[PDB]
Amino acid sequence: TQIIKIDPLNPEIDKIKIAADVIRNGGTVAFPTETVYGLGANAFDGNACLKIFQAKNRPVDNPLIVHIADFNQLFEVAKDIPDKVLEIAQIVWPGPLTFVLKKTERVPKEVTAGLDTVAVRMPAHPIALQLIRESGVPIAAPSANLATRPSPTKAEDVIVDLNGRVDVIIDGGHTFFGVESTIINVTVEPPVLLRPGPFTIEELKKLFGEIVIPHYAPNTRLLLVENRNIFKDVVSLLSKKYKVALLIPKELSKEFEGLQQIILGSDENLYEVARNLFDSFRELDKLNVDLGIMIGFPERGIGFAIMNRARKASGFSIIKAISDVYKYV
Ligand SMILES: Nc1ncnc2c1ncn2[C@@H]1O[C@H](COP(=O)(O)OP(=O)(O)NP(=O)(O)O)[C@@H](O)[C@H]1O
Ligand SMILES: C[C@@H](O)[C@H](N)C(=O)O
Repeated sequence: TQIIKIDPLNPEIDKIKIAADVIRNGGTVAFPTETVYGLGANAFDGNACLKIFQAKNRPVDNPLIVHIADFNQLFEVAKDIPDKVLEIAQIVWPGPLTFVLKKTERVPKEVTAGLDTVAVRMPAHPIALQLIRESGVPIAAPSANLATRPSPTKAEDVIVDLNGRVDVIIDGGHTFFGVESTIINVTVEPPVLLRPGPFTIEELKKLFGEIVIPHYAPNTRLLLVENRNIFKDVVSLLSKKYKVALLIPKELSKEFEGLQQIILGSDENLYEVARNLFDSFRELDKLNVDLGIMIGFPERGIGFAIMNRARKASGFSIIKAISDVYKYV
């Protein structure tokens, strides 16, 4: 694997070209975006895309998001797009919002998992956009991690997971949001939120008033305490019988000195928490503890995506009442 360091905000186009040549040659390139790093291949090349599944050891029926750098490309991969969706795509892209649309015959089965639809987004990251532009083709690209590990948000995460398994890894620093793009299905009416992300429910509702609102997790047991009023008592109860690691905001650090802590960021900035979430899950597994205990966060804005990933990462081991401790431990 060639690891190429490229400045994320002013990328050296010559370095981008090295990676684009690999994409055009049917190879795989891991690269940063504003959400998480993605592992990409030419979206029109089914055989190249199968290499993404092989590298991640991913079940072949879990479809891939296609990344485009301009609107001409949107029409190469999707069709029968509603006028309103097109107008909105033009104001939200490049950005962390993925649309599920009807696919064209140029999108291979390897990308869509046989579905009649294709998920597409335009990444708000200079390296991703330039990689796509120089490759001259849309790039299919799920998160760049091994199958059960948390989505990567920094180059080192990708290296640890995929070094030796992919052709190129672009080391472009830490990703901006740290959580995967919001996914909305607009082939159905009203549209449906398939995955919360950096593009908020609050904003989607202003654009799609009718929208309907319905594992990458650590291996160490992880409990999520959604009720902040019982957090201290839950920690006291559990730390008596277990070696614990607390995933918490810096504002609660002093309250728990003596116990292993994984600081997520500040309560006053949920984007900080979102940015450090997946790497905090990785840290949990590096530590040698019996269980991680994460505190809940507000669901305003990106808080909703934070909680969605946390619930899943905890295998839905949620503590809302102190007596719930009986259920999951
Ligand atoms: N045509 C589709 N219809 C419905 N959902 C789709 C479709 N295409 C892609 N998706 C979804 O997109 C998800 C993949 O997101 P993507 O970020 O490309 O890869 P990932 O690594 O699976 N994401 P994540 O699990 O958070 O790392 C799939 O697991 C589906 O949830
Ligand atoms: C790689 C990154 O773009 C991922 N596919 C997402 O949609 O967040």
